[PDB]
Amino acid sequence: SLGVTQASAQWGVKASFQNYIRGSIANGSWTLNGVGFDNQQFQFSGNSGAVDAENKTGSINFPGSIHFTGAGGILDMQIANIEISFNGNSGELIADVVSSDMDGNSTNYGRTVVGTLNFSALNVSATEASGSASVSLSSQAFADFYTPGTQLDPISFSATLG
Amino acid sequence: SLGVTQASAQWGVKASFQNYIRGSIANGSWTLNGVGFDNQQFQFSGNSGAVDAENKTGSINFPGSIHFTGAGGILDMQIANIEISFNGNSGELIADVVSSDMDGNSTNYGRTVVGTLNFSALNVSATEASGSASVSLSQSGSQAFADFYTPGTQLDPISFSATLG
Repeated sequence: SLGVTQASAQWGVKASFQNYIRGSIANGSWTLNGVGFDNQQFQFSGNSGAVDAENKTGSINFPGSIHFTGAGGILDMQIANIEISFNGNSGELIADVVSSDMDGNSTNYGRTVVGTLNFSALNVSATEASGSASVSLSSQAFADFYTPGTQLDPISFSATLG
Repeated sequence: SLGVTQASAQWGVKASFQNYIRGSIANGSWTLNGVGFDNQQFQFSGNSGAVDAENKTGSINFPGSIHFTGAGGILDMQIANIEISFNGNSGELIADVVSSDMDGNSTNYGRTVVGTLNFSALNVSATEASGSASVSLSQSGSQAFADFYTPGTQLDPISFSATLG
């Protein structure tokens, strides 16, 4: 039986963090009202909004609510009455936000910008409007060596006009 | 300005909830005592252990500790004094573990088997022992992470090299 003179070892962390991040959403609870889910995306239907075709600006509003409680109780958030606001190829996703805190207290923030929109596609005619975007949470590159990278959160819409 | 006759939208939502949690890890805090970090991996250093080169069994000891606290203090975990044991192509990753639950309660699990090891490379001679293994969460390891992840969950892989005397 031989003694160890010198030894080294190497062990990562980003896969455990990924497990924690994915686990928190997957083991969580959802309550949906007036909203669907398909193709890994929540699904909205509306009949409301205004679109400026000249400046290519508009707002499309949708009824319906989503209430999420993360695994354990860590994140607890309701999002309702989403609005997609666009001005050219940039925009905002706005909604009624309610969130609960450490010890069960629920705070209503009213209309809140959920996130900012980067449009890869945006079309507006006299009869239709549509777009495709990424939702960015409104630099953490220093954490890239131990934190898994962010995931694209897609958003898209089509509207008939009148 | 034209009215909206009807409209549809699609929105992932789940990615943004994951990105929110990712932001709390990124804004967390690390305390490293006698452990380095490079190539996205914690770096352990030791001068302690024993290896039976005939039977290819061994135990390699490493001092030092790692402590993480996510922003908000909900994720809170400390691992110290890790030990890699092997027998054949199998083995155990052992460590002193302290962890918090969701409610801020700290629990000292003491010295426990964090995961079982399955070696993809394990070379042993009279002068050196080295190896690389995947890490599967044990049952006692699963309790020590406040039952976040089911037993058998894959952690990051681990590798080591040791000179013998």
